[PDB]
Amino acid sequence: NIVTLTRFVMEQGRKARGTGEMTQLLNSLCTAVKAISTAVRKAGIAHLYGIAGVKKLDVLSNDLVINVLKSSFATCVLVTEEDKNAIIVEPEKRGKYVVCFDPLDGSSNIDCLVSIGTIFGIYRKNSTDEPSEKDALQPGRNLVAAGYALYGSATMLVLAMVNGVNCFMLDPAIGEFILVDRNVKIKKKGSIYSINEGYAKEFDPAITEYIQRKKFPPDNSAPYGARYVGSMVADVHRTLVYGGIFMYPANKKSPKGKLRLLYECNPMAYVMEKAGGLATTGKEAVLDIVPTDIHQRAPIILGSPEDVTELLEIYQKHA
Amino acid sequence: NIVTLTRFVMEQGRKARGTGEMTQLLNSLCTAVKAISTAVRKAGIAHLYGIAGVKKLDVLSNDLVINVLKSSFATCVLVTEEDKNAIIVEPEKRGKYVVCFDPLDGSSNIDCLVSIGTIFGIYRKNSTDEPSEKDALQPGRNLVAAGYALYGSATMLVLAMVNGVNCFMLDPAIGEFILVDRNVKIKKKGSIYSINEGYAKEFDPAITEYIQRKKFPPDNSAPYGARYVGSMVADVHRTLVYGGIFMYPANKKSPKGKLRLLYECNPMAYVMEKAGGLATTGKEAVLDIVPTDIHQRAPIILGSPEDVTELLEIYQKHA
Amino acid sequence: NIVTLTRFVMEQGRKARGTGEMTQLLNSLCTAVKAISTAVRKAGIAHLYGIAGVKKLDVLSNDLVINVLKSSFATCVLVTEEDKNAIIVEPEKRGKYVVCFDPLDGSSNIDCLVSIGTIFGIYRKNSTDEPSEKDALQPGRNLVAAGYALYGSATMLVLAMVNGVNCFMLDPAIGEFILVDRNVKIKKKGSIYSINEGYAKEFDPAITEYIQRKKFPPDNSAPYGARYVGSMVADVHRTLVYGGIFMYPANKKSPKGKLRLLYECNPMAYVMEKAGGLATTGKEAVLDIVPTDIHQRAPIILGSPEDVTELLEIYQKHA
Amino acid sequence: NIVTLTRFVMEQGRKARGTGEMTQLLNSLCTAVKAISTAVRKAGIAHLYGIAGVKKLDVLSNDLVINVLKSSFATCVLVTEEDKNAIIVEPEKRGKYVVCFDPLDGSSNIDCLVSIGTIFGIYRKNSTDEPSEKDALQPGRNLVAAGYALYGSATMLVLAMVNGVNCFMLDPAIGEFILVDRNVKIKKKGSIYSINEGYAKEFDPAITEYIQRKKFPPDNSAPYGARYVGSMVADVHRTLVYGGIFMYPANKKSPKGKLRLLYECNPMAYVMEKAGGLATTGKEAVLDIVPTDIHQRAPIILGSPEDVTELLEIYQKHA
Ligand SMILES: CCOc1cc2ncnc(Nc3cccc(-c4csc(CO)n4)c3)c2cc1OCC
Ligand SMILES: CCOc1cc2ncnc(Nc3cccc(-c4csc(CO)n4)c3)c2cc1OCC
Ligand SMILES: CCOc1cc2ncnc(Nc3cccc(-c4csc(CO)n4)c3)c2cc1OCC
Ligand SMILES: CCOc1cc2ncnc(Nc3cccc(-c4csc(CO)n4)c3)c2cc1OCC
Ligand SMILES: Nc1ncnc2c1ncn2[C@@H]1O[C@H](COP(=O)(O)O)[C@@H](O)[C@H]1O
Ligand SMILES: Nc1ncnc2c1ncn2[C@@H]1O[C@H](COP(=O)(O)O)[C@@H](O)[C@H]1O
Ligand SMILES: Nc1ncnc2c1ncn2[C@@H]1O[C@H](COP(=O)(O)O)[C@@H](O)[C@H]1O
Ligand SMILES: Nc1ncnc2c1ncn2[C@@H]1O[C@H](COP(=O)(O)O)[C@@H](O)[C@H]1O
Ligand SMILES: O=P(O)(O)OC[C@H]1O[C@](O)(CO)[C@@H](O)[C@@H]1O
Ligand SMILES: O=P(O)(O)OC[C@H]1O[C@](O)(CO)[C@@H](O)[C@@H]1O
Ligand SMILES: O=P(O)(O)OC[C@H]1O[C@](O)(CO)[C@@H](O)[C@@H]1O
Ligand SMILES: O=P(O)(O)OC[C@H]1O[C@](O)(CO)[C@@H](O)[C@@H]1O
Ligand SMILES: [Mn+2]
Ligand SMILES: [Mn+2]
Ligand SMILES: [Mn+2]
Ligand SMILES: [Mn+2]
Repeated sequence: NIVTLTRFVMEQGRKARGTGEMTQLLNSLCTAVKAISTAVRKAGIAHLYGIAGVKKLDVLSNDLVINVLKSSFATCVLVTEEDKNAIIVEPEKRGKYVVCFDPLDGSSNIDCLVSIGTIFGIYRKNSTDEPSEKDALQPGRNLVAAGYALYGSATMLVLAMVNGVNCFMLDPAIGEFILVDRNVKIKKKGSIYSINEGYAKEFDPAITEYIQRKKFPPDNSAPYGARYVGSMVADVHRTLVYGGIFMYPANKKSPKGKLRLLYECNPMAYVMEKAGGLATTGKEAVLDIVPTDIHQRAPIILGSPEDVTELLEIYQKHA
Repeated sequence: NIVTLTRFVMEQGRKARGTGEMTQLLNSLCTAVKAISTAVRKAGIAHLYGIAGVKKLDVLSNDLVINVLKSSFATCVLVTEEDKNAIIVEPEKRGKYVVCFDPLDGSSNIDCLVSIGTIFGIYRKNSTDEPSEKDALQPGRNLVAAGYALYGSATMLVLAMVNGVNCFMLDPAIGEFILVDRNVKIKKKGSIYSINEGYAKEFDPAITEYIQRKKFPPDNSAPYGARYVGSMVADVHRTLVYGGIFMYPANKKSPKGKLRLLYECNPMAYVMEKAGGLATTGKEAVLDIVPTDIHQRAPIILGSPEDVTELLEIYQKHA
Repeated sequence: NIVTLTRFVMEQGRKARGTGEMTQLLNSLCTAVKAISTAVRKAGIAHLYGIAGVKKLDVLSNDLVINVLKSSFATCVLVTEEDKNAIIVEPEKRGKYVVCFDPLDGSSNIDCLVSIGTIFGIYRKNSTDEPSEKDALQPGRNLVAAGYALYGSATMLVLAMVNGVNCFMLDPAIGEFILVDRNVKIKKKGSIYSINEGYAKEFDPAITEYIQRKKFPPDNSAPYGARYVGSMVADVHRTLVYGGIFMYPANKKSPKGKLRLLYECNPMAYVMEKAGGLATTGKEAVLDIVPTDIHQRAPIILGSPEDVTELLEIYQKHA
Repeated sequence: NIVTLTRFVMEQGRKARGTGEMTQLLNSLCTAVKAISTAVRKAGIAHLYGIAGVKKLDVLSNDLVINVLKSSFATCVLVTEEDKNAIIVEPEKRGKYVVCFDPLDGSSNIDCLVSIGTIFGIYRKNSTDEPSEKDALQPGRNLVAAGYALYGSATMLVLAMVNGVNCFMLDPAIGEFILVDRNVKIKKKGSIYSINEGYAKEFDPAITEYIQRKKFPPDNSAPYGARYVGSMVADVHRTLVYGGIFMYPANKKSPKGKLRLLYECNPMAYVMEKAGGLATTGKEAVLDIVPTDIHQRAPIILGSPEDVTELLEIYQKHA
């Protein structure tokens, strides 16, 4: 098209007078995403089933991300959903960026072929001391870039930076992401709510009340439709493009929520705020949480500002 | 691999002593599904965005299916979700099969990139008179073959015939569907329920009671998880592979349900029963309904037999 | 398109009242050619160079062909350029066909990326005794089908059978070979000659005289252009589509020529004669040679009939 | 792999302290090459043959190159084999580079599917006046970068810059060119000669003598093999990787040779000299010719230094 992601990032880098390190990191991430997307779509699966006479997909996707990021020479600390500790990049390959990611979000949808994706959040190292896990413990408000690749009906890379959110469709015939939605903004009010209602017995009173309103509107408006793919990248992408609200609040399993702060909640909250939406725990903005553990969890409610504000008012009412 | 769908259908045709007409119909459908899959995944999208200086996807998918089926020389009547009247195949291209299909199920999810699919049902012409719409008005029990292609994280073709259900993964590197799950059988009891709960105000008492039991099990077992992608092919495929129950019952917009009998409900009911599951409207088996309109709708409840039976027992209790 | 190779072979099998065994053999060969093509074009090469942290191409191609042919259940004896002995198919996988092939012709051009291909010849088993090498020792005149797949700028499968030659272009986006040139016939006279002139010191007097006439036409016409890719499949395909003559005559390293009779010369001679061309050793028709060794060589001159006849007349003049 | 072309060029740009303009130009060219390669391999050809119910390849390839180069914002003048005049880029899209290219070299091999390719040469604008055709008239010695993409058995991008030549294989599964041959150097002496011998009656005495030596070596060494694909990119690539010599000297058609100086001869001479080889007209170095017309032709002899020197000595002998 007129605009490839490669051209977009290179132009954004030149406008920012970057040294080329962040541009290289973003180019490396795009490469990883294409390698993951091809594996996810099962190109070459015949070679595993004996056509000429292994690693799980999530593990392979982690290896792709890690390898491609270390070889960018732009990173110093990596936090992955798959690794118990932060990965400290070798001194020879060290750059200034800290990346938190989930290489293959929705991995429990993997076997039923439901949409899955990769989520990432990028920070600039904060201190001058040896890179360590604490470099990945900055609040989401410090993000320099975040987004996700969705391996859905087609593969799309959504990238959010200071000035906004842009969506790029992967054209797998030529391995280019094409800019198709510019400076995306979410609708102020949607008509879809997204939550796993199987935890109904464990929900707090405010979530319980809010769902009841979506089904039985007190002003007699049309009830909201319900959608829950069960893969955060897919439900979040729908929320972004169509509007509405996505909820993964606390319950019994965890009064801290299920989703991970560093590489699930923070990245999606950043994309949402850059698109004009909101992302809250129900009590505080996700992006201002000060993380204390790289695998910390957090409740998250995100989406159209009027819908998220309505839920916030209910929590306030109950407080 | 060892088994391509081309080899599988050819061997099944030889074992049945077919003349080759149904084999050719099935080979043509496979070809159409690969062309659809490539368009769905947006291979070549850069050519629509000016890389070198239109039809919607559902329309394109329909043209692919119709053209490829007509050119098989195996059909006489086609019913498509997209066309108001049954298509009567020209005399020169006429064979004995009647095909009912939705070329791109889940079209409302197209723009948010969630999984979408193609659903098909194949019948043998019943009468000796000129082919007409009435040849597509057979109960699903008369199906000779049905299934779907899901364009999800990967593309899979699920084919059900008299002796059972088989799953073939499309390897897009060579354009072959590889047999990956043989003689599939659904779990007797699942732990996921799938329904759009935004219609809660319009549900009948039996659905209402059932959903409440999934959330607050009277036996104190763990509540079922909820999933609702909102694309029938995706929810039904997850139901088949992981077990559980999928529901699209009657509501206010339709006391006859929303999903179409000939090319949504019948094909999915046939796959389910061949896999050892159940498919009911809540009062009668979907496959035994004798349709009177090619675009008739029907309520549908399908999935693991213990789950569907529990819901049928509630209906019976209320009656 | 209107005609896929899958549809073409299935229709040809139905018209011949075949049992489906040769149709299945041809479908399996198509599958093998797509797997080879994808490997030749290096799809997935990044996985050999550490993107996420072996067999030569000719060997891989051979394994693909052998595995796919054995699993067709249509063959009993395979002769490959790569194996010293004929392969005798296990009794359980045995059918009636004998296949001679070069899985990756032009292997010397592999490293410089010039066009390479797969050549095949198919015979019906002749006798009632245990299949053995002798079943592959039939003159090319007994071929039931032959052709090649060229991995050139695009991949094309050329198939010759009793009634003629057809060309099918592989569309790698959907893995279908599309009929693009029907009932192909070679030009009666070309204007290109193809031979390795580095053996000029070893050529017989008739080849020497002929080449001199192409360069200095005694009738003062324009000299023929010269082309010699050095991969038989590529030179022969150009000969078929544009006309002219291809020569690999006897030399010093071999007074019997270099090219192999069973899986290079016979298949190409059969395609040529079905397209209205000629294929001679300079003294007798290639197709009428009764081989005595599966790896026997033969001199070969093939192409437009007026050109080949002019060269045969020189041989006769000298005799 | 470890090294993609995108990473390679970005690192080379940062080492050179470029502003990012040349990096962007090279990234744009890679994008064009992938779009051309997919069209050349005929992905999507089924859509031209009626699968769901035009521009020639050379024209399409020209449109891709021009469009992608103008949108790089890095060029001011473009010279293409397909356009009679130089293209002056619009002031808004103007950068400092001058690009000469043949978008699809070997287009007479197109219909027989022989290897074809794209050749390019990049110059930095020389003067401060309005960009015009004269900006493309610098001797090849001023090139900042040159190379070619070969659409052969696999697609390879060969890029030559001040410090040497590197070869990158296109992995079409992910649209990345992977570095596979680093700092390539041609053999000092080869054993292959490449020339169209159909012009034997029109060759000068030195070429005539040289060919006779390759066939009948006066010191009784083994004669050289002969190869002539008839596509300059293919014959040149073979010469680079295997060694030997490639000749397209003057004759009757033109005592100035056939190949074009600006976008055939200069680029290939630059690649050859950067790889340790030679490229001469027989009388002067190609790279030092001062061009007087954008479509000027020039004789060219190129390849292994010992072989090219031997031919130069023969020309000198004859002078
Ligand atoms: C989830 C992990 O997925 C894979 C792991 C593999 N590990 C190891 N090897 C793999 N592939 C493989 C194995 C043997 C040969 C080839 C092969 C040979 S030629 C060729 C053409 O690209 N591919 C590929 C894998 C493929 C995977 O996914 C296919 C969709
Ligand atoms: C939703 C319908 O989608 C398409 C419709 C098209 N109609 C018309 N033309 C299309 N593509 C197009 C247009 C111009 C040139 C080419 C082209 C030239 S060379 C090439 C290589 O495959 N493709 C393709 C379409 C592509 C579509 O989807 C691509 C992802
Ligand atoms: C010349 C033989 O070529 C190959 C041999 C291979 N053997 C073994 N493995 C191969 N590939 C490979 C290895 C590890 C992982 C994967 C892989 C993982 S996910 C994926 C997606 O297709 N591919 C593939 C091979 C690839 C070849 O060619 C690729 C162009
Ligand atoms: C040599 C020119 O090549 C092409 C020109 C085209 N011009 C115009 N349109 C083209 N393609 C086309 C036309 C209609 C529909 C589509 C299409 C619809 S959906 C889809 C999936 O990518 N592609 C593509 C062309 C394709 C070409 O090459 C195919 C290998
Ligand atoms: N490609 C890019 N896109 C957006 N911002 C960038 C880019 N490159 C650099 N920047 C900005 O400039 C900073 C420093 O760049 P760098 O010198 O490459 O680390 C970044 O951390 C961003 O704030
Ligand atoms: N490929 C096939 N797979 C399964 N059943 C087949 C196949 N081909 C034919 N049959 C059975 O044989 C009947 C008639 O085949 P046909 O002569 O092709 O119409 C079918 O309608 C099926 O009952
Ligand atoms: N697909 C086909 N195309 C052309 N001829 C065929 C085909 N199938 C069968 N035949 C002819 O029928 C004979 C026997 O077929 P079969 O019973 O499959 O072995 C062949 O050996 C050919 O002569
Ligand atoms: N990617 C690159 N690779 C090699 N050299 C480069 C690159 N970018 C810039 N240069 C060198 O630096 C010069 C100026 O770059 P630029 O400012 O982008 O025009 C070039 O003309 C080359 O000499
Ligand atoms: O099954 P549950 O509890 O609804 O959890 C689903 C969530 O878990 C995850 O799979 C974990 O990341 C998310 O993608 C998704 O939103
Ligand atoms: O939006 P609703 O009413 O839940 O309907 C969704 C259903 O409609 C369809 O999109 C139309 O067939 C189905 O794929 C899906 O099951
Ligand atoms: O190098 P030579 O002797 O010209 O032989 C080339 C021939 O050898 C082969 O590579 C081997 O079969 C053929 O494809 C080709 O025609
Ligand atoms: O047919 P001839 O005169 O040998 O010309 C072939 C040459 O012409 C071209 O096709 C023109 O670029 C070159 O690729 C090739 O080297
Ligand atoms: Mn995960
Ligand atoms: Mn549908
Ligand atoms: Mn061969
Ligand atoms: Mn040209």
